[PDB]
Amino acid sequence: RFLKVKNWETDVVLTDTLHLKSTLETGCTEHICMGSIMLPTKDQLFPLAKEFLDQYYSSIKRFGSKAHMDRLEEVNKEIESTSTYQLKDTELIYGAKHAWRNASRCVGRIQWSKLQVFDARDCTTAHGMFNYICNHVKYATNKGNLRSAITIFPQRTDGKHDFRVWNSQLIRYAGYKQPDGSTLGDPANVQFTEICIQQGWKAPRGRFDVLPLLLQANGNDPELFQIPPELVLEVPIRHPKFDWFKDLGLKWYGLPAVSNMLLEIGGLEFSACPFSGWYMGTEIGVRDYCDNSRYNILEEVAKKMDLDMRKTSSLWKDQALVEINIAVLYSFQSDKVTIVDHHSATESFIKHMENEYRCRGGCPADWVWIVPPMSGSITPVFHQEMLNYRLTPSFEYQPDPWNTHVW
Amino acid sequence: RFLKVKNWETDVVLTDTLHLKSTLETGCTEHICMGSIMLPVRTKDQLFPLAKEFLDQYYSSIKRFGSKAHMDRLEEVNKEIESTSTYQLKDTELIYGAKHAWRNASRCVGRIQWSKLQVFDARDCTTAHGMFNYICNHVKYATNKGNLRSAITIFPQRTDGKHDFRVWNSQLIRYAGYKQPDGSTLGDPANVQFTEICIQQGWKAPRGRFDVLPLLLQANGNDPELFQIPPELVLEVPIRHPKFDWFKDLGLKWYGLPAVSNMLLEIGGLEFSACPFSGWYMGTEIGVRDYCDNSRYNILEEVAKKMDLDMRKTSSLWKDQALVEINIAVLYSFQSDKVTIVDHHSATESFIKHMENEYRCRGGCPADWVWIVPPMSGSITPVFHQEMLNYRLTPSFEYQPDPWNTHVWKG
Ligand code: HEM
Ligand code: HEM
Ligand SMILES: C[C@H](O)[C@H](O)[C@H]1CNc2nc(N)[nH]c(=O)c2N1
Ligand SMILES: C[C@H](O)[C@H](O)[C@H]1CNc2nc(N)[nH]c(=O)c2N1
Ligand SMILES: CONC(=N)NCCC[C@H](N)C(=O)O
Ligand SMILES: CONC(=N)NCCC[C@H](N)C(=O)O
Ligand SMILES: [Zn+2]
Repeated sequence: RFLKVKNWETDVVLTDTLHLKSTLETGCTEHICMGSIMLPTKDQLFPLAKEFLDQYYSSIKRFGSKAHMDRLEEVNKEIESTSTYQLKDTELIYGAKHAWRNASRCVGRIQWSKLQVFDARDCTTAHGMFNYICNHVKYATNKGNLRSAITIFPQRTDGKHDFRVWNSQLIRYAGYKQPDGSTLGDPANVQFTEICIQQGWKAPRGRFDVLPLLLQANGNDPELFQIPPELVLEVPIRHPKFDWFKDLGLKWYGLPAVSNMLLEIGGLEFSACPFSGWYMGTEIGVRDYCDNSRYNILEEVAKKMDLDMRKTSSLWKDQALVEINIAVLYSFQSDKVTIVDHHSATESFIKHMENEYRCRGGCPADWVWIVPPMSGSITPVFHQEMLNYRLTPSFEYQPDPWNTHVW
Repeated sequence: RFLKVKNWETDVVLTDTLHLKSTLETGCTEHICMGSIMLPVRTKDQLFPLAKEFLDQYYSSIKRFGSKAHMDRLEEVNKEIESTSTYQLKDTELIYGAKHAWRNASRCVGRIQWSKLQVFDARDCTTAHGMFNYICNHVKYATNKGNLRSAITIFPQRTDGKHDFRVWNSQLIRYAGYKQPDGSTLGDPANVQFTEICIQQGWKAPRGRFDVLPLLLQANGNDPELFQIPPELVLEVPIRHPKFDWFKDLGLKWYGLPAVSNMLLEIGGLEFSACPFSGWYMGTEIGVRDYCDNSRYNILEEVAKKMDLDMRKTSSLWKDQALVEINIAVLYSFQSDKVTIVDHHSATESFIKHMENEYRCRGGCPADWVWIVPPMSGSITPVFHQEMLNYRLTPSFEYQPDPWNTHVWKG
């Protein structure tokens, strides 16, 4: 029940013990592996609070100290009295950093301890949420020198006073179904774009329209806000060798800022907790640009290169893919906007894994998400065995608010 | 119980019921997923249920379930097991068994082809020379002058575990690897240990970069013996590029016939420890893994140099650029020489059609995403976007330990 992981390129073996601390379930069983599946009260709360505070006090090397026993006693009194409890700033910061640390799908976790935590638990209105979010956007963007940050709105109470950001990311492009039957802009965002339009947003109906924020404070109906354009750093996409690439009219935004997940710390649930780092190049150039269900540009690019598109075995798709990804990196680099290539990021993740094995006894990692969507086996993560398991504090999926909201 | 899998590109949802017929364990639990781990004798008692389960599956597939012929066969195997402690498969059951081991192989992207498999029954084989002859016949048949035909040759099953038939090679055709005194490797680094064994057993190594290894063949638990495959039977393809004329001067070639020879075939509880099988290549096996893994031929640098790529920063994606050109060269070379090969786009697209068919007609298709997704260009192939369920069905191909680690030497 101590487990080994081997790297098949280097023969390095690591022993995992951290998995024994894992609490939540994976979706797998002895009979079936679900590794490739995308989405697999008072009495409940006190064990969860205890588990967390124990790890917190252990981390500041004060386990079993009076300050430990006193905080446990105090929270226990507070749950008994109010049915919830409030985290100290120090615990909140620890919790959020560790939720990133525990994120098994995240290749960038070498950065986990450098996270700016913005405490927005005093927020009461959607206007206040807009303010906090602009401040986060501007802080994280930092004129292109990106800095990781999370903004944490008030925790769930009875479940009818939820804070939610309706957007899937703070910054994303609109998608529109056309009379044609084709899609203009980002097909991933068609339904959300419709909810915005139906809410009064007037869309430019273009290929790259930054969506408005749709913010829900305290379980109320959500409200629209335009992020000031000067706060949205975008990069026009050009190629260092192909003069025609810029005519494709492509651009992307600099700040990736996931805003639809739920942060769980010590059993408390932070349903609105937008966080941001910076992009790995493949996210935009392979997935956002080349997925069939996304901007799906492989065909237009291949044509401009004059490749033989008659047969798959000419590898015309693969050739265009490499070029598109070269252009994304070149463009962010030329404009001084932080970006990481898939070679650099995966090399750092292997080094992080070794650190975590050494100092913590393991590192939960989901191979299916960690290996980049191009050139998998030429990155070292491909050859690295990983164990996937669930630790808390964590980031969790939650259902989309419109399926849940009672208007 | 019903399990759904979704394709995130097409929104197609499929429903799996076949997993209920799975008995063997995956390595995962409720608390841990071991989906990326490469590797996560038998009483007369345990043997009859395994035989029964298999014969029920066979008679079902032939629309003869519960027939007198089905009942008499169960009775006959039962009597044979308690009398002799094992049993012999009928030829038709052996064919059925081997095809199904392939159909059930969750790591295999080529399974659309599963019902087209030439089964060579070598269970009358007794000596290593006999094994050599069977294997030459398999190679010549499978090769078919470049028009590759899938095949398997099945040597006698395990009895007491002391008389095993084993092919010590990991594939029938592979290149020697040699560790040099300065610590560099000549040839294929994957085959260094095996190469050292062959040399010790008496092989005279030419010591070049692409020396076809001799066969090392163990019959009936005896010490293994060396044999040279006749060079006329080993089809190879020199690698060149359609636009880059310097590519040929890299001196690269590869063999046409991929023939895995170290796995164990389990049918109805019987263990076939020597069961070499062969199909044809998907391009990336050679052009991505065999050529570009750091632990294999490792040609990325030398190629990118010749392409004059910017090699001072990884973010130029020089490695990715060279990678694509190499893989073009491999497909171009095989196609030009009329040797069967499949590109990763074709193969994955075919797999998805296979998988959808299997859900509809079989109730499922166990698949290992980690292995199914190609090692380059993952997300522009449809399998990247397909959720899969991995579980183990019998008959099956299984790993077994390398024979030099377990063999009792007779001297
Ligand atoms: C600093 C730069 C960072 C890099 C380069 C990075 C890298 C990545 C990449 C490439 C993915 C996969 C995204 C996808 O395929 O959609 C990912 C997922 C994830 N990342 Fe990180 N990350 C970074 C910062 C962070 C921060 C600051 C947090 C939290 C505070 C975090 C938490 C996660 C989570 C929870 C997922 C899974 C999201 C999902 O399931 O959709 N990341 N990250
Ligand atoms: C017909 C042409 C075939 C193609 C294109 C094909 C394709 C592949 C590929 C690309 C892999 C992964 C190989 C690797 O990474 O090492 C594989 C694995 C496998 N294939 Fe197929 N295959 C074919 C025929 C067959 C046949 C005839 C059998 C058995 C009768 C078979 C059984 C398997 C098994 C058991 C594995 C897993 C091997 C392992 O775990 O090392 N394949 N196949
Ligand atoms: C079905 C499959 O799990 C799905 O396509 C996954 C595969 N790996 C991934 N990996 C990352 N980083 N992001 C993703 O969206 C996905 N999608
Ligand atoms: C550690 C990891 O499981 C290992 O490198 C796997 C990944 N996927 C693979 N997929 C295929 N087809 N072949 C392989 O050898 C591997 N290697
Ligand atoms: C730092 O934030 N994490 C990321 N690098 N990406 C988060 C998700 C972004 C998404 N894959 C996208 O391509 O927009
Ligand atoms: C037909 O056999 N199936 C294959 N396509 N490959 C089997 C294993 C071959 C191995 N990956 C190789 O590169 O030599
Ligand atoms: Zn699993």
